[PDB]
Amino acid sequence: MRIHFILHETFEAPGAYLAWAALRGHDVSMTKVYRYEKLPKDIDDFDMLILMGGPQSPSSTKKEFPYYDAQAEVKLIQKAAKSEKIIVGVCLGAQLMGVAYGADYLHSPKKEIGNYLISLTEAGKMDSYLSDFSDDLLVGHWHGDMPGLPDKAQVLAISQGCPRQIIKFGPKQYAFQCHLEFTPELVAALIAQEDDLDTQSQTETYVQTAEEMQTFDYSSMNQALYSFLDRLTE
Repeated sequence: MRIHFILHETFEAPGAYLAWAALRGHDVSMTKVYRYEKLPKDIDDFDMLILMGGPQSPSSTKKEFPYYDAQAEVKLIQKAAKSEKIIVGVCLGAQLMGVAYGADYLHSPKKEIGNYLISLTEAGKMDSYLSDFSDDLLVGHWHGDMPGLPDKAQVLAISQGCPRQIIKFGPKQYAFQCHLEFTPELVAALIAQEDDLDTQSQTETYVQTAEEMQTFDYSSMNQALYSFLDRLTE
């Protein structure tokens, strides 16, 4: 019901997570750390915590991003977990969850930017909250890194480029390295930020073109996401 977002840049938007939260009638708050907004001090003001992506890494320094405090975000995840809050972390958000749960983050075998299949693991095929995901699904991607896997965490999905797409850290604490929340306008903003998506498009296996991404139809990923959030919170 009270859902709090942590946002790390204008181009790392909540997209469909926010839309879902609006349609289902939930009570949204946000922290826009890039606006030097202060992280919540109490886990008491929210029921669920969704941390979105970001150009930073979990180890980025305040000399690079003077408003960003990865340590504080990690502690906030741990406080939240320790009270059995629902948590979801996306790209950078998924990597801070890794750190919070005892594993440091890694570089991805392949970097991925565009819309690619992810594929359920065995553990994935057994997760209640993913019932509405076909075994293979085309979803969004925009990373170079991926999350640490602590021993108690399960991988629920992989792609060809990256072996850790979705991870279950806890009974109600999930991480998506990939982006199901994309829409054409979010993807517009990401393209505007990307230096040389052109060159990377041919030089690299798993980078698509501005045109490929921009024309793509995102309604199925949004919709798969909705089924996950609905199930996670029911």
